[PDB]
Amino acid sequence: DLRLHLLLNTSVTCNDGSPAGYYLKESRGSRRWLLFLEGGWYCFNRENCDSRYDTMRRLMSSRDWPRTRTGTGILSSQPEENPYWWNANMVFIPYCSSDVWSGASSKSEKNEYAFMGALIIQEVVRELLGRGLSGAKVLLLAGSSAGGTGVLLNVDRVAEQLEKLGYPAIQVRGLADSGWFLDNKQYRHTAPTEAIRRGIRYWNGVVPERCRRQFQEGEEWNCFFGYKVYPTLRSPVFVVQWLFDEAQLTVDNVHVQEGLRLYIQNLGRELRHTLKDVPASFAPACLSHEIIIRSHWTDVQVKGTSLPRALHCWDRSLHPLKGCPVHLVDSCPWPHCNPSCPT
Ligand SMILES: C#CCOc1ccccc1CCCCCC(=O)O
Ligand SMILES: *[C@@H]1O[C@H](CO)[C@@H](O)[C@H](O)[C@H]1NC(C)=O
Repeated sequence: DLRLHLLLNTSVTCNDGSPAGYYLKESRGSRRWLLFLEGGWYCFNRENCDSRYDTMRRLMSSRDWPRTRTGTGILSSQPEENPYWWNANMVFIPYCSSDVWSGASSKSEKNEYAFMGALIIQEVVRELLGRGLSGAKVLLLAGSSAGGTGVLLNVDRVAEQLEKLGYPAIQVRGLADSGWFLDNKQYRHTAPTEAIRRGIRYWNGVVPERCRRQFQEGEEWNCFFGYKVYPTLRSPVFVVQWLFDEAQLTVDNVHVQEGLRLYIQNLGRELRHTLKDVPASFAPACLSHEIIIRSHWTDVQVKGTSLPRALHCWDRSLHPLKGCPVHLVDSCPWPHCNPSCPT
């Protein structure tokens, strides 16, 4: 079990002003630290944040959080469930800022909600250093769905924070799961680009510095899309992305005749193309959503290699490897053409 710690700096808050926090399970002797960012969509104005507060309140407040959480998948300490990092120090950072981990805005008389995701990560890292993180050799910042996009938005800031704090030996890396989206045409029209554009203004959202300087003022929404922000990043980032992500299909209004068949096949081809120059990636041809904290995340394979093995091969590459690949992207063009896809 991972044990809850609310942030000692109580000015770093969830949406409703309650303290943010993290769940921790230490592993003495291990110098690996895994900080996992939870996902869960987002909200982009007062009205729809109010709706989220009614029925998704745990994603906006810590007042009802449980004292413990079971580590599952890559957060599991059992080697059978987690062949990759079962002996690592485990951190689960709840997503209670509804801002894709980009905000740096306090609740005040002008703001009904605080959007502090980017500051929450920084404060967790800061407080963890006093609990053993100072002795780390590797800090893997991982995350799923909105948490996976959050990895892309925050990994370089974490590396910069530790550098300026005097810990240049800690290697910061990223693992972005199901957070790699396309700003594509909808299958049936009425969208992420505008909701994200409105979100950033609403959250005072921040994006990585090099990407911000490329796209410049008003266009920072571009940096929420993996294939645009990833080439600007200096930290190593491993990208896990279903070719037919359910969240991608949802926003594309896809729920089979030729038009939809072509739309789906093109979506997979486009995703494949964006990963062509991502050297550490795992991208199966499945219709699914999230993987790395699922208990059976060991089951899926691309070209015969599981995701836990691909991540271990990535670790070895950061010391091509014979029989230890790190770039694993399915080429078949339809969901479940890969036989190991989840049922
Ligand atoms: C296309 C699309 C989805 O829109 C986004 C685009 C770019 C970055 C982030 C998002 C939202 C991520 C939500 C994922 C679902 C979840 O968090 O469970
Ligand atoms: C608490 O967090 C805020 C927001 O990041 C920061 O400005 C302030 O310096 C922090 N205070 C302490 C004592 O860490």
